Amino acid sequence: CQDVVQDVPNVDVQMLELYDRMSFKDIDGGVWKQGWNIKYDPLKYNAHHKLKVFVVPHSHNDPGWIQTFEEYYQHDTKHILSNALRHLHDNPEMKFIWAEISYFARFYHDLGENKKLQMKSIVKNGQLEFVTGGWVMPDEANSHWRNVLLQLTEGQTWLKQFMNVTPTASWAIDPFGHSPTMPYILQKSGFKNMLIQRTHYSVKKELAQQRQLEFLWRQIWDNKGDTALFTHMMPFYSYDIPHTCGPDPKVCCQFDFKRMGSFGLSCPWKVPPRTISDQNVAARSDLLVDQWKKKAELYRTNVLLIPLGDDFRFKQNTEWDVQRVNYERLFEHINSQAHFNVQAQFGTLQEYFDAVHQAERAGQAEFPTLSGDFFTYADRSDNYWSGYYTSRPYHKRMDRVLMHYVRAAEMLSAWHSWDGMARIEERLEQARRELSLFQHHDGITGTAKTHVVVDYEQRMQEALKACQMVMQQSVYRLLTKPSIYSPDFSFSYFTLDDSRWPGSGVEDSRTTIILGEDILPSKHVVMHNTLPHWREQLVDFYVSSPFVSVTDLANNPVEAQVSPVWSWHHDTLTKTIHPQGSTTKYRIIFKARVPPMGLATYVLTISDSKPEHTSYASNLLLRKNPTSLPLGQYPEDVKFGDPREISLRVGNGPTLAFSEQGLLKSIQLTQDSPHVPVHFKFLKYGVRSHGDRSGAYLFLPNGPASPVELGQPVVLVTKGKLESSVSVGLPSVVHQTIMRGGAPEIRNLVDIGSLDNTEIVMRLETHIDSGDIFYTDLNGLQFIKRRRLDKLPLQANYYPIPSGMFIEDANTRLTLLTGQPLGGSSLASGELEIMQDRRLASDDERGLGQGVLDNKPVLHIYRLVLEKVNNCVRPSKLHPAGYLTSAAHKASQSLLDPLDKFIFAENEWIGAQGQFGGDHPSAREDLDVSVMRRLTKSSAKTQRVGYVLHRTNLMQCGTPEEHTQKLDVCHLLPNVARCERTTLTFLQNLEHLDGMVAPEVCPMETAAYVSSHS
Ligand SMILES: C[C@H]1N[C@H](CN[C@@H](CO)c2ccccc2)[C@@H](O)[C@H]1O
Ligand SMILES: *[C@@H]1O[C@H](CO)[C@@H](O)[C@H](O)[C@H]1NC(C)=O
Ligand SMILES: [Zn+2]
Repeated sequence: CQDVVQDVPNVDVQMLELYDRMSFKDIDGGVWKQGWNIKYDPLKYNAHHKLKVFVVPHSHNDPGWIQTFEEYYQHDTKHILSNALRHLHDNPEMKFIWAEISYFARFYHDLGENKKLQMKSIVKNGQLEFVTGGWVMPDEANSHWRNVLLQLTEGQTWLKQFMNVTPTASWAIDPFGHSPTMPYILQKSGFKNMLIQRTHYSVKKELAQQRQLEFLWRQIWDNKGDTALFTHMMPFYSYDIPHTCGPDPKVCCQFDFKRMGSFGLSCPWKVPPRTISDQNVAARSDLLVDQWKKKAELYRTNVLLIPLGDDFRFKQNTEWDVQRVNYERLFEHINSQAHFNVQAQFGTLQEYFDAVHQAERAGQAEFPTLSGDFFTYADRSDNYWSGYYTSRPYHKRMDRVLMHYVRAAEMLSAWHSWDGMARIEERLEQARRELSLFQHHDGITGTAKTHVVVDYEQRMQEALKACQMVMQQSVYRLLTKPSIYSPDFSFSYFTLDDSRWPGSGVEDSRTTIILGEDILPSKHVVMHNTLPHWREQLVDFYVSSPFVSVTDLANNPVEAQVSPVWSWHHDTLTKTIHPQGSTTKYRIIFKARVPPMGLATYVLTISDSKPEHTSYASNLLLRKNPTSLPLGQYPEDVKFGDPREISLRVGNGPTLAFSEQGLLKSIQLTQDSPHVPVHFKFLKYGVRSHGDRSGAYLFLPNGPASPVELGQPVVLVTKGKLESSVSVGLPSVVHQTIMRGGAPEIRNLVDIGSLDNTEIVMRLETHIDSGDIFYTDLNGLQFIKRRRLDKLPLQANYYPIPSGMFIEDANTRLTLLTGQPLGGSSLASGELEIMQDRRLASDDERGLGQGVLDNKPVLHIYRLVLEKVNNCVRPSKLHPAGYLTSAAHKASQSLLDPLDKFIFAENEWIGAQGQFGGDHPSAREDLDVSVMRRLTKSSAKTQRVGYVLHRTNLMQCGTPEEHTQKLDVCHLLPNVARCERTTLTFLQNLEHLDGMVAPEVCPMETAAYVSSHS
């Protein structure tokens, strides 16, 4: 295994180093506004060395943006695809590329058999070629790597089944900035080439000057280069026709034949296209070939890529004709005029890359190596696209909840083969497709119109209901004696209980377990653990009495804590934000212990008085002018007091001190250690009154943030043996710090209300001497080093925080893990900050046509980990990566993949069992089974089950941490007959495994295996 910590890779371009050296001046470069006047030697190309030009027709189809997916399919995409089939069938030399498989599958299934056969023929003969082949062209900033793989697999599995092809070239022309997580996943899924477009205009200028726009993109920790993927970066401002034929858009626009008038389009540079004739073909070819030779100067081979397309193009039959016939006249002239030394033709993306590598093998070019990312993107001036790292935060959090429910539903139902009548495959396919659709670059990014955001929410709600159904039918089958098991596949045997989604204060969705001497004395509950190691975690349920005790299924008592159910209200009469307690529902909390990828059953029983093994929390309400707070049967009366500083400690854990406003002030790790200053603060950013305005994509603050005026907020303190917390009602945010014995959990109920043109940020202030360095993650896969640059504006120093961020000095580290992707930065030494929500009245000129005024309450969750790191073996100063400690990685897993909770729905569960999975191996803490999925239906003689195994890399800081068991996924199901290593999409077998044993992977590696069973 390669050492991902101690060896700094040697690459030609390292993006953090490039950023430190570049000036980023925005000067007028001439007709190529952000470049320079390109010059070329006409003698470079000649009879023995011609320029080969591939014009590649394409149509960018967004799966929702200004219209919903179905509205665009009906108004535009079904006509584009129907006319592509007719035109390619009738014109054998015409070509076309297609990226979004969600639309293609929606079209194909509605076609008659004759047309399905015609479509398969133009794919088999190479005229219509699929690029990437994912369900969508995903966002690369907020998306989790697990969902980028899920949508890639959904589209490529459909393509293999119905079109018999698997793309090896990727096309990503519209995501707002680019992530190395893409070549990581693509290279492990059979790809050989990829293309990107939206990178900072200063970066395109710098790389073009050095002819470094084509490069071997490897991971930042990869010393050997085995992760490398050939990448082509487009050079200009847009992927549209005016910015794809060459450097001068006033010239290129004249070669977009849809812009002469009858289609309602024109050229903003004021010179229109003109129909090619025998009297003007020579002068038009002279202008076009000059643009092509200028573009060719920016690259190393004699093969040139010329995309020809735009949004929802190639719709009308007349449009197909106007572009094809005019280009065919240009090619016939150009290719017959020897003085140009050019051979031009329509081509596909794979054809371009195959010709580039033929040139490389002929020794005509060598390519540079590169590592790093391409965030944060700016397309012009100071217009940095960091706003979408936060826009529509409710749906960003919903993405992570659904991510976990799809994993748990596929894993729980994979253990058995299911009758078709159970509709398991049907519900899982719907769930995978709705979550895959939301990975689109106007979905999770929060950049679609209001009614489109509603469509994505409705689709994800249906996906959550599908997951719940599959999960609860699976738990009933896994924990019921086989000869008693009697399923009704439409029945609800268990209901899921989720404490953090939609969350307290967002939706009253949780069911109370109703017990009573005159109705039901007890209730079974079951916990599932999707991770491959034994896990303990506190769990809570709402119950109708405080006198409840817990037992495991051997009837052993389990220690429990009961607390009140508190809800916060904006009292429009007293003009205060304060908590009200329930006098009939209570929370019971206890530690559940669950096997690796397994289930554990517990029982809740009522008694007439306080049970021996259940304790009750105390509650203290701090505010001036208090009024009584009755709690029905709860045995401890609420106490009151004026605001004051307070300190709390649960278990042997850290001791936390809070200000009289209920915000963290310091953390003391041990009995003896110092009280380290760690302060939470809420602030607000505004919008500029003149110039460009912030919107769904852009963050254009009117200066540094100003503190939110807090007034004298109401603070609630609950102190218990197993769990304690401090909660405070601040303007727009109910802020809560929860302690269970380790790093605290932070929850913010954020309601920006009617505060227009405001962005609310949560900042941490410390005295850690971090200087200008901080770390953020990429897609929940890896941590990359960031350097704050004062030569760039505040918004350029904002980066995506898809799952975590940290700052450190020689001795101390502060890590903030998140349960949802948000935007953030470190704007000064010792600080971390992350945006909570943003409400904007204006549109930001990127096509959305509205502001963001549809905010709704959202419950954000986090873990805050303060640690000493002086003993950890860390990368050297020049290494571009960082790595988490064991405690920080487990804290991230507690947020993204918590235990699942099920409440038995009827009065008596006949045949109930106590545990499932006690014999599953408990794997080392850095290893995860990211995906477990049965790949065959019940009628297959040979069953197949696929697994994706990921190992992260944790710092060695002196903790022995030993004895774990080897995890061989191929022997998790009985009667294994074969074990194969496959691509990550499970579509190609790469290795037949000896002894049917699947080896574990190396740190930072991801592998896929399929076991076959007789
Ligand atoms: C974020 C947005 N980027 C693309 C914008 N496309 C351009 C035309 O090339 C456009 C289309 C419509 C209005 C303004 C600008 C869209 O595909 C969408 O995903
Ligand atoms: C699918 O493609 C393969 C390419 O290896 C070909 O050999 C096979 O016959 C194809 N099957 C069809 C035509 O469905
Ligand atoms: Zn788009």
